[PDB]
Parts: sequence; structure tokens; C-alpha cells
Amino acid sequence: MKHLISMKDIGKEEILEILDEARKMEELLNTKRPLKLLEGKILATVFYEPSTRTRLSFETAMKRLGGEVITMTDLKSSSVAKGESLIDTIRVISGYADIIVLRHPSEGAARLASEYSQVPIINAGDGSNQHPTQTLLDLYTIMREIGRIDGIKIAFVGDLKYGRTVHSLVYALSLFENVEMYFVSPKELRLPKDIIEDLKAKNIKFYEKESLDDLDDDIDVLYVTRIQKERFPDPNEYEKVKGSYKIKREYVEGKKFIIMHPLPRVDEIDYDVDDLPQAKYFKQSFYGIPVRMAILKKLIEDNEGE
Amino acid sequence: MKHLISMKDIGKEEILEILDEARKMEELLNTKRPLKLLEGKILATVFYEPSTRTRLSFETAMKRLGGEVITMTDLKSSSVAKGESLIDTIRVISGYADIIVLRHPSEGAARLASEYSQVPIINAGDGSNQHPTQTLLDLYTIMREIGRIDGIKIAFVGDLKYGRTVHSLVYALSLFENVEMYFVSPKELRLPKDIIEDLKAKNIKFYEKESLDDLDDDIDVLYVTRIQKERFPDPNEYEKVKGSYKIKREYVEGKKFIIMHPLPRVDEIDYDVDDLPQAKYFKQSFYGIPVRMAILKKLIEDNE
Amino acid sequence: MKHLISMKDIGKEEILEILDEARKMEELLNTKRPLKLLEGKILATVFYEPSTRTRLSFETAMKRLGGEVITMTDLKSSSVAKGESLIDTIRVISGYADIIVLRHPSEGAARLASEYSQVPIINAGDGSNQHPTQTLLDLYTIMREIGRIDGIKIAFVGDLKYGRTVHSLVYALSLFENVEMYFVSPKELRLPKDIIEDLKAKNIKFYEKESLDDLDDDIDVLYVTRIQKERFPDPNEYEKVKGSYKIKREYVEGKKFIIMHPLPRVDEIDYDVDDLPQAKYFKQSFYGIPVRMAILKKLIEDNEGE
Repeated sequence: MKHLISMKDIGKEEILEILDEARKMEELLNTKRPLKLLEGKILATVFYEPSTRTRLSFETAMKRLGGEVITMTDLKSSSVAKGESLIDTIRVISGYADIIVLRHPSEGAARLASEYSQVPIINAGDGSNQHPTQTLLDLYTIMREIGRIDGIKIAFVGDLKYGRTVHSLVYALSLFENVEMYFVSPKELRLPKDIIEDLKAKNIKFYEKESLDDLDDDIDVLYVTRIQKERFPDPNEYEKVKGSYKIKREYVEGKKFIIMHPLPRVDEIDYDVDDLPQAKYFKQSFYGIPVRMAILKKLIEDNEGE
Repeated sequence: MKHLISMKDIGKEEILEILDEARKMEELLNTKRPLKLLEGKILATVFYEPSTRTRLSFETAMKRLGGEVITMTDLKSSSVAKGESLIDTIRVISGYADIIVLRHPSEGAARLASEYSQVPIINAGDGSNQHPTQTLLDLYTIMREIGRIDGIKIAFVGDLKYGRTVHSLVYALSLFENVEMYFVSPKELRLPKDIIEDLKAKNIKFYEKESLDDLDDDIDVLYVTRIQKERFPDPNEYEKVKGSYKIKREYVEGKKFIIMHPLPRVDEIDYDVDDLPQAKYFKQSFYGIPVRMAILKKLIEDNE
Repeated sequence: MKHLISMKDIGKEEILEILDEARKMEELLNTKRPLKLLEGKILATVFYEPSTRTRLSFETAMKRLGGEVITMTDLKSSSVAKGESLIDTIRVISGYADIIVLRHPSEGAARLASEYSQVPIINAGDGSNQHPTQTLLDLYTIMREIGRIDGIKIAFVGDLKYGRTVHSLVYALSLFENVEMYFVSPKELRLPKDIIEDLKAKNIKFYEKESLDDLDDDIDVLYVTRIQKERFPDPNEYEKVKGSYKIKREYVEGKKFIIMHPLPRVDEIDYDVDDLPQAKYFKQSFYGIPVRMAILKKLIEDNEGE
């Protein structure tokens, strides 16, 4: 693997390979003794559309492996860009660092950048459409907390029509055996038609539900996604929707499932749910470090341009 | 010690312990040898209200001990948070790093953060409630330059009514034996009533003075604090106040005291005072590194 | 050498010494294996007027030598400065780090800073009088790609009246033996009168040309500089000028020269020129790392507890 642009370029086999490397990295974090696997390496954080969350995650991961990091964000402003094209920037940075994590608005972006980069490119998503590293850490969370990915019952709650990370995860999961999916969402924000078709094409047991009460205590994972205002300009409307899908304490208690959420959470989950056993979104947050360490390591080794 | 939230959680004992560790750190620096005391460690700089000064200080300190640093500033915006609560952020960062230096506006902030952090939290002031690390380095400066903290005569000049770092230092000093305090300031910015009460309660010889000339050459330390235009909207007014408390060269020359100033200084001290022997504010600036190295080291070790 | 403020403080001898050290650094980079030459050192990036490019360059260089870096950009905004003078800041940072790369608007700036710094100061240009490190890497590019600096034919294209990096390079080159210079530019943006005088005073064969076709293929280096809008408020005019000096394919193919450009390039050079053999601007970009490593190393050693 010379780049990590899209989950659709990876198969269940490579996914597992990565999840394994991730577990190794997690254990290494427990040795607690200074790691130097990527000692003489430099990671370049090239963000056009800022994301302190994603940067810090990758930055931490790189440093945990003993590597160095140079950052270049807010490339969008003319002060941090200066009319220079992505292509020129990728070529210059490509010459400075050993690996690049890119975040660009345009669609080709990542893919294109990889074409001009003499270095591996990790796509931190083109804003949306494709964030591999996120999906991978999601899978790792399930693998880690549920003990397996195959044959699990997962339920997604929230904007499923525009939830990119949800789409990406639904696709990845569709590569595993017997995954039962539940899509809880407002009538308007249902899972894209074409996506459902792919699920059908892969003979995947799935159900579209309109209420959280439709779900049973047999779901293993409850993946909560945000529902932004832009979908319901009318406050009244938005109000009803928030209340209808908000994960409350009384609903969580005793449930078998674990609660995941890519963060940041704002309204999707009550704060009194945090201290409940099934709340796992912050653990999920942590898992991003080990899998990102896994990815950085792999990408660099796989392309030993020594 | 698992956190450093307020000076009021530390006693003279622990203070001295810290000042000692600080000295060690200072010496380790002077030798000029790559240090690796905090080698595999990561410090997280979580600033909601930006402060390049404080960040750089702690960043340098952490790196001098061979540690790594991840920074996250200006959270107070839809350019980094997007509506995520301090509590959620602390929990996420807490899982990434090994130690966190927080800077937040809200009062509980630091303390609260420490409750949700699975990692030590160093309070870089909840805006202007308590800035431990600063007071500690101030103490270190006195200890270092005067040779002792106990029984010294210190004079504070400037906005004493709102000078947070001054209040914090006055409290810490009140924990030492026989410290004589002088509060030089405009009739408008005198030291808070309740603070004076605490000083009285601790039987501390102190005097409020209106002029810099009301002092005698028996002062060991002259701690200069800033006085902002926001206190005297009227330029005329402000103008006269600036002149009245500005530390000038012909006032300094020959004086026993050392001049301290938490920085940045703008009007409080003339530039011709800089090269005078008693000017110690830049040295004080430096001392921040060793004491912060001391604090980072301790907090991490203490929490094995 | 205790500071690097201006190219006019360096002689051909020292220049070559630096270019040599630079080569060493370049080869050290090829030696894929962690360098620790500046292990316990800390570089401070003090930029009042931001420049993500220069910062990243120096940051990379410092980290490649195994050093650490603390950054402090745009103290220009009353947010990062607070009314504190450059002198006070230099003194404080001077006490924190081991070496400082300054970028300030005012003229004295760098020089002045060096007076109050208890640490070496590398001038990243007052943005209008001297950027040593850039000129040095330019020289290194010629030295490395052409094989020599002495007796070469170099042609500068673009705003030569305000091109600071061009002026700095023209001066440095004037210290070498038999360098033939060509100044291709619009009648308005001709090389400053006083500069031409210095060239005359040093008996330097030079020609001022108005067209790129005025150049014969006996040229070794074509240094392309930008021509910003502010020089031709009238779009018509500007468009006119852009087309007249734009380096196109049809013009480059088969030419003996190598093309240099300090970057970022916007209009000055067509993208189809990039993959042509004589295109060397991105290589030039890279060379900044080795020479900056060279400079950082030297400045720190030259001042090792003197």
C-alpha cells in the first residue's frame, strides 16, 4: 500500500491486517517506554480546511512512534496559500517530509495529490466523501469492544442521508460476514437509495427504523451520528427531531449495546449517559491513536524509500 | 500531587520542594546536555483564551526535558470546537497526552477539567483566578536572587486591585515567615479589602503607600505590575498615573532591591533601567523554564 | 559567524564554506538514519509577518538535525504581541532557545535583534532588504546543478526593480569570477540604477534585455521571479506583461539552461514546463533543507558556549 485515499481501495483482508498492527501499537503504548519505530521520520499535516481534532490525533500518533511533525493548516487563507496550487504545495512538502496527511475541499484532492507526491498520502477526507483512517478506527472500536466484527447487530441513529462517516462504515461493514444493520432516522434523513441497493446486492440483512424504540436489546453497537440544523431550518422542526433521536440515560441503562460516536457530540447524547458502562465514544476516540500509529507505520514501511 | 490548580492547595513545604527541584532543573540546563527525563512523554497545551507567552514557556520546558508537545489553542470558536464541551475535550486529550496545561475562561474550568482528566492538569490560570506556575516561578526568582523568601521586604507597584498575579503572589508569600509587604498604588487601584483581611488574619506587617518615594532603601524586591488604560478611560488621568508609578533609572540607581515584572512590560519600566544591576525581570523570565521543567517532571513522576 | 543578517556580511570564501557544509548535510539526508547533530538544541521561529513556507523549511531542517523547534508567529496582531517590543521578545526567546530565525517588517529589525539576542539570529528577511538563507540556497542550486558558480551565464526574468531575492542573488554572484548576467524585464521593472552601478564598479559583463527571445542558448541558468499585480493596476497592462515573460514549453525544450524560481510560482512558469529536464525549481525547493541545516548547524557550533 503506497497511499490511503479511500476505504474502497482496501479489502477485508488488508483491513484486518491493519487492525492487527493497530492492536500491536496499542500494546506498545502500554509498555510506556519511548517508542522509536519512526524515529528519523517527519509527518506533514497539510490541512486546507482546518480540523484541530484530526491533526492532534495524527500528530500524537506520529510522535508516539518517535517521529517528528511539521504542520501547515489554514492553507485556505491567501496568507497561508498565496495563489499556489495544491499540486505545487504537495510537491514542495513531499520533498520536505516522509509522509503527508492531507485535508482538502475539492473532490480529486487526495487522489490527485497522491499522484504528485513522492511520499505516501493519508486522506483525512475531502471534508467528506472519504475518511479511511476514521472508518478504520471505528472498526477497531467494534473489534476491540465487541470482540468481533462478523455477525454483529449494529444500529445507526441520526442523519443517515448525509452522514459520510456512516456511509463509509456501512460500506466497510458490508465486507464482513452476517452483519445486521439498523438505520434509525427521521423520514427525511434516510440512508441513500443507492447505498441500500449496494446492501441488497451484498445480501445484507438490514432494517430502516423511524424510532429508537423500534430497536431491540440484541443490538451490539449503537453508532450515533450528528443531525445538524441545516437539515431543519425551522427551529420547531429541529427541536422535535433532536428530542426524538437524543440518546438519553433511561434508554441506555441495561442495554447490551455499546454507544459509539465519531465526535464531537453536542445534542446526540445526554451527558448523564457518559458514565454509563455502554458509553464507549471516548474509548473510540483513543483508539484513533493506535490505528493511526498503525497506518503511519505501515505506509512508511510498505514504501521503504531509504 | 496529581494536579496543580491553585496556589491555595500548596503549602510552604511543597513550595520549597518545588523550588528545590527547580534549582536542579536550572543546573541541568546550564550543563547544556540533552536531557531525556520526560523522553516518552507528551504535553498537551489546551488554550481557550490564547497566550503565546505561557504556551512557549511550557513548550520549551517540556522539550528541554526531552518530551514532546501537541498544541491546541483558540478553542473558543467554531474553528476548533464546533460546540464540544470542555469536559469532552479534556477527556479526548486526556487520552492522547500524558499531561495537560489548561487555559480556560470559566471559573471552575481547571478544577473541573482535573475531575474528568485521567492525566495531571496544570492550571495556566482560569483566565485570572489562579496562575500557580507563574507564582511559583516568582517565588523561585526571589529565592534565587534574594537568597531567601522568609523575612524579606517586598513592594508591589501598579494595579493592585485587579492584579491577579500580584494577589496570587501575595497569598503565597503570606505562607512564609515575616515577609514585609508594601502596596504602592493609585488611590483607585488599592489591594482588595478581603485580601488585606487575610493578611491581617495572618499577622503580616504590611503598608499601603501612595508613592514610590514613600519606600526606603530597605526593600529587597520591587514587583512591578501593569496598569491598563481600562482603569483610567480619561487619557489625562491615565497619563498622570503612568508617570507617577513609572520606574525610572534615576530612581533605581543605587537601590538595594531587584526589579521583578511578570511581563510583558510596556510603560511600567523605562528601557534605560534594563541594563541596571537590579533589573531582574528578564532573568525572572528565564527562571520560568526551570521551574516549569520542575513542575512537569514532578507531576508526571508523582503520578506513576 | 555569530549571526546571519545580510549576504553583504559574507564573502565568497565563507559562502563556499557554507555550500560545502550544505553538500555534507544533503548527503547525510540520503543516509536514511536519524541525525542527532543538533540533538539538545531548540530553534525559535519568531515571525511577525507570517510565512508558512520559510517556517516549514527551517522547521524541517532543524528537525532533520535532530533538534527541537518552538514557533511564535504573527506577533503583529495585538493578540500575540500585547504591546511588547521586539527587543523584549528577542530577549525572552533568546533565553528560551538556542537559535532564532527572525522575520520582522522594520528595517533595523534583524540587525537590532541580533544586538539584544544572547543567541544567533538568522534573518528570514525584513521582506524588503535581505534574505540570506534564500540567496545561499540559490547559489547552492547553481553550484549543485551547473557544477560551478564562477563563469556562468545567468538570466533573470521578471520584476527586477523590486525583486529583493534577485537583488540579493545578483550581489552574491557579483563576488564570483566572470559571471555573465542578463536582466530580462519590462521597461518599467528594470534592475535598480544603483545596483547596475555596483555591477559596473565590479567590472561585470551584464545586459539588460526586454524580451526572452533576446537570449541565446549559451545560458546556464534562468532565474524566474514573480511580477505581482500591484505593478500594473490596469488588468489589460498586467495581462500584457504576464504573457510577454511567461516561461512556456515551446521556449524551454532543448535549451541548455536550468530554470530556477524561489517559489511560489503562479503565472511565471507554465505547468507543462514542470516535467521538462531543465525545470529545477522544485529541486531548488528541496535544497533549502540541506543549506538551512548547514546554516543552523554552523551558527550553533560557531557559538558553542564561546
